[PDB]
Amino acid sequence: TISAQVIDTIVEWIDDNLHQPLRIDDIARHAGYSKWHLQRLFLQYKGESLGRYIRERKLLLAARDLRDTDQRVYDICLKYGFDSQQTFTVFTRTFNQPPGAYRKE
DNA sequence: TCTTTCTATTATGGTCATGCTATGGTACATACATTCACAAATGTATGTAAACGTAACCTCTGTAAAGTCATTAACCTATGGCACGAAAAACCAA
Repeated sequence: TISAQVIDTIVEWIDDNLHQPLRIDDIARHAGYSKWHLQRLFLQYKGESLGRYIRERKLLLAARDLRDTDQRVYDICLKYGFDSQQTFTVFTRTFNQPPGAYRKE
């Protein structure tokens, strides 16, 4: 029990939520835990900054949609959180693996 | 040895219930005691005082437990400072 069961709710919010980005103000509210209700968790349970963990989660989620043989490549990053194609093109810094070649795999 | 013509007790119901009640007389004289009904006195009786004790009973000071508020410092919004991870510019390979 950390901050009255915030771990059991963060995962549910990440699962249920739409492609809306996750920031301090966005998740600070209906979360039931403010900035410090999340800082301790991100420091202890995860040990990684939000901008990298969210990007990794989006990449792991899109790894299946890229294999689902979808022709609308521009909408793949949009349906998962990346509001722009250039920002998602994160993939170069993470995998150094072609968008298209991976999409071909 | 046996069936008719006489001499005497049982029997047939109560339910719905009725008024107004007696009917003739036929001797006294002594007698002695049981019983009812009142005088008057006893005896236990009832109702009026007076003494002790606690049914107590409020009053007040001390012991005790319960709400609250002096400390003091634990954490917690702030402030400043330094990594950190994203986003765009740049340049190289094909």
